[PDB]
Amino acid sequence: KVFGRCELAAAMKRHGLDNYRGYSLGNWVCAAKFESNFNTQATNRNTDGSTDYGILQINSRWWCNDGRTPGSRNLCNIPCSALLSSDITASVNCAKKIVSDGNGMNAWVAWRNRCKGTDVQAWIRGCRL
Ligand SMILES: [Cl-]
Ligand code: NA
Repeated sequence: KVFGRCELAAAMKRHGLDNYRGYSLGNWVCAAKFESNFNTQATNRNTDGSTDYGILQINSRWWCNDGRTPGSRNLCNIPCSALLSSDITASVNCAKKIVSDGNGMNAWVAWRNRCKGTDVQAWIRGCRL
């Protein structure tokens, strides 16, 4: 599923991301935009052989199991494929664990490089929330 901006803002809000560990909703929408262009089915491979999955590009090296990342961890206890669902629940729940691990949203490179320090509220402007 390719989410619209406000559609996604509302789904994330419903799933408890607004102000989760101090990150306003705009932060999450912005990250999703630049990580996956709002596409739940996004996948990208990394040099180390790991793969990033879903709307928030969660990495198989530590968070999910894809059966092809030797030596990896599965800290969200889920198959990576679950992160590709049109239902963002698994992605959100795992993201909550990631953002809570000490490094905040810096775990998401696109967030750090394209959202951090910007006017992220612009991403939810005009949306009915
Ligand atoms: Cl933080
Ligand atoms: Na893994």
